[PDB]
Amino acid sequence: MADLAECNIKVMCRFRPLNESEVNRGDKYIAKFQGEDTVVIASKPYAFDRVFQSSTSQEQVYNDCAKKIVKDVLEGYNGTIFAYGQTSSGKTHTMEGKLHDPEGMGIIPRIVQDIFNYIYSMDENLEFHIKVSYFEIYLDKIRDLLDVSKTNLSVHEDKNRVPYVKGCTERFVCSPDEVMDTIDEGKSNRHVAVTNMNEHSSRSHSIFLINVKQENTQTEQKLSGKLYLVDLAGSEKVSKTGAEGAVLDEAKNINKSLSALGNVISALAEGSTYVPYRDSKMTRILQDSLGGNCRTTIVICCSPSSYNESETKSTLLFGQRAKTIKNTVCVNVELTAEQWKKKYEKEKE
Repeated sequence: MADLAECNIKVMCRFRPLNESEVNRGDKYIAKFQGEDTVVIASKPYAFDRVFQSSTSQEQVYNDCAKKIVKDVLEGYNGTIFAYGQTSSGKTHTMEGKLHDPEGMGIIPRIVQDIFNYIYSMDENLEFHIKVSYFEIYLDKIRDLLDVSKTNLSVHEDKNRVPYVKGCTERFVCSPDEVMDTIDEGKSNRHVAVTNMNEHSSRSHSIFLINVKQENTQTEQKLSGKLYLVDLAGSEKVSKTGAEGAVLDEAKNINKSLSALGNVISALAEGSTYVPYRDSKMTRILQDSLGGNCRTTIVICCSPSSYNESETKSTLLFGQRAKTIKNTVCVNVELTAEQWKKKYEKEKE
């Protein structure tokens, strides 16, 4: 529980609903509360130590988030970020956090620019080296397509107990434009596409690692570790089932990894005496990376729709899956005689 130590960042959740489109369709959404620290959620069990809503104001949450992940890189061994959401929230715009124009940019742009800012302000004595790698995982292949060849990643317990970039995909990258291209031009093309709003995200999650060092030649010979941003996607098999094969991996690989990951985060935070692994692909690769040996940030984004209520529930379900169903009743204590909200601001008496 420290900036340079294992920390859940109080499970940050940003569920920004989509207006205009939903309004035109006449679809309602579930959201009654403010967007700061602690908020009020429907009578069903909820747990958000730290949560933001439309009040996020973009810059207020992104600025804070970037600092939290950057700081663990400087002092903490590694920096890991988890992000779960659905195409409804907008994977490209919301979860990816890619702003078409700088101004309260999201997580991805901040990593590229915020970190680079330090690089530009680098000292002559200090030596900086930046390398990036991208990996893709599907149940059917189980191998990363980034290398252009079917291969499996391997981790060695001898020196760092961390996964090694197989295929030498960690090619040196210095310019920000070069890393930008890998994010969309190479990553998207290599990733398997499926008929859906989100070709890659809707069928599988995406994980990539960034190797950056702020080491100095004489004293800080070795400093910093790796930065990670994971896009968790794939709703429960419920509802849709005709897909069969398409839903098979979503209900199997994604579901299994999702549950195991929840166990890894929850069990470690609670202080469980058992070592995590569950023979899961995601748990094994991030066993030591997310084994409590470094600070991590949790990101939860989901847009609640009228008919997408189940997805909203799944948003909280992340860490709450087992504790979300108990004899617990939640009511709004701060209720007042004054009307909470109105259709139009204008009021006549």
